Amino acid sequence: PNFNLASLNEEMFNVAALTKRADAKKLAKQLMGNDKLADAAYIWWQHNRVTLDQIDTFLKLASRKTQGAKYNQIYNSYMMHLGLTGYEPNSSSVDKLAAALE
Repeated sequence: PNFNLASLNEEMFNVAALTKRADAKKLAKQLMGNDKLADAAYIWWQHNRVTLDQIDTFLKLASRKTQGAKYNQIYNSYMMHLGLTGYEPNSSSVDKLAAALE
């Protein structure tokens, strides 16, 4: 419907409250694979005035050790919305994931 249900779920991610090696990688994993989920996650952190240096050390730890390549992909949704990007000098990759498989 048009109505918008509002609730308080701070026990889903809370990267600013969660700290661990594997425990973190696991939380980020589902947040990097599940789109329908990450959609509410990437927006959740920002809601709590999260910092890139934070979500980065979290997601990155879950992804490769190359400054988290795919980390900026699913996270781009935020950096793009706020328009405050400009951390790294440059980065390249393949846009195959974007293309469908039909």
